[PDB]
Amino acid sequence: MPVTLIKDIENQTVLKDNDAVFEIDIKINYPEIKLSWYKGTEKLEPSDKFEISIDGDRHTLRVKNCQLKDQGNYRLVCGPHIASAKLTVIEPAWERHLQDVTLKEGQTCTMTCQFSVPNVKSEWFRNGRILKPQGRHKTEVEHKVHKLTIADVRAEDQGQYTCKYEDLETSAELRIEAEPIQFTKRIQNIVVSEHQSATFECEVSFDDAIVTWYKGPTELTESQKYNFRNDGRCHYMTIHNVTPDDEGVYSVIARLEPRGEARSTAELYLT
Repeated sequence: MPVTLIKDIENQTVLKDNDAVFEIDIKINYPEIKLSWYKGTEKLEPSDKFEISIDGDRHTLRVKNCQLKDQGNYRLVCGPHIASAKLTVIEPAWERHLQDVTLKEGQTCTMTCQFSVPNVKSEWFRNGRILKPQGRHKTEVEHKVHKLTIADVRAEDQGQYTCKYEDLETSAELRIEAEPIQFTKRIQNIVVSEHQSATFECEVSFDDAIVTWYKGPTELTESQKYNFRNDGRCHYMTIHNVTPDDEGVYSVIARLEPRGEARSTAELYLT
């Protein structure tokens, strides 16, 4: 037989800017027979892009600095034997991007993105500053998936989270919804005798809430008539010298950023 084939070429998948190597081991039994490499119609010749070499039965086509535009079929003819093989080139890139996530405080945050090359080393950033995997924050790479985990999220974790490989970034925002403020003890109706003082009292679920008190639609301010006291979660309004004009519906609105606000209503009566 004119030739004796031992291995043939195989498909090549390489990362962009790397070399690809197609090699065939073939014993040529008659000197006039030569192996030739082709890309489509062109017989390839040694150049800055293509290195062609021979070692005994081993013939090598090296494609230098592979680009996505180099992808396609590479083939050879060696007497009666012909063979073709495919070059695939992968550009490193973020295949699916970081997305915004919104969570309730206390939840576990999981943010993931997917790179085109598995097992690469990446760095995470919070608000532009590099993130170290400490304590509550953990970062991992699982094949192509890059994942940031933050346990027991609090409002202070809200911000920009970025994953970076070399100069390729993907980024998104983590937003945290704080537990809303509530009244743990609503104001309740009060009865006093005329000219006595009357003290409404309430309690909210968090300290240092800002309270505003009302009679009907009217905001009340500190005076000889209305005294206000706030102590941790408790809030009080005392109405001095209660007379019939002081009777009716009163309300309090408690506010604590970023936990919204809450409202409680009660009525004041004379005996």
